[PDB]
Amino acid sequence: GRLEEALELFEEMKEKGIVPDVVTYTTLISGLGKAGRLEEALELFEEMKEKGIVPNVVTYNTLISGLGKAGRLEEALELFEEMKEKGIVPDVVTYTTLISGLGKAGRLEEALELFEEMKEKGIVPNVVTYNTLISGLGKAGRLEEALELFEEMKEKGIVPDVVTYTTLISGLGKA
Ligand SMILES: [Ca+2]
Repeated sequence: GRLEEALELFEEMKEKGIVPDVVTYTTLISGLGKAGRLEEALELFEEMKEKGIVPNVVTYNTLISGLGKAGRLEEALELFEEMKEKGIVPDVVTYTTLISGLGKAGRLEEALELFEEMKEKGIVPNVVTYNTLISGLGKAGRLEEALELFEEMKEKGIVPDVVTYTTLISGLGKA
């Protein structure tokens, strides 16, 4: 968490002409991320790309997660499509974040399309994903799809939790 010291060292090595690499950039972006200094993280990301250092799934996850937590879904989505253009395969954390973000933003139909997509690519959904979708579907009256998803997660052995049930029972209750 001694991030200000980390950044000084970063500059220093650059002044000395010791070339930073992906672990350097990732550690810093990741740190800046956790500290909520997202814009500085993104500036570093730009610079890294300008220098030809190739980012990887950890870098993208951090930024997408930070952007998602901040409601900045359009930029998150831009990064998501970029990492795919570069052959950097998204992971469960990536999808879970976006589906969350899109859910929170009530962009439910888009959340469901990402869900469809992640299964095509063989990324396995987990309880947070199913919860987000089932909650979103339930809040919107769409109870039969909610129940389809509920049945599906049980088939896959993704075990539902209290919020899952509470949502569906709520929906079935006042509907
Ligand atoms: Ca782009």
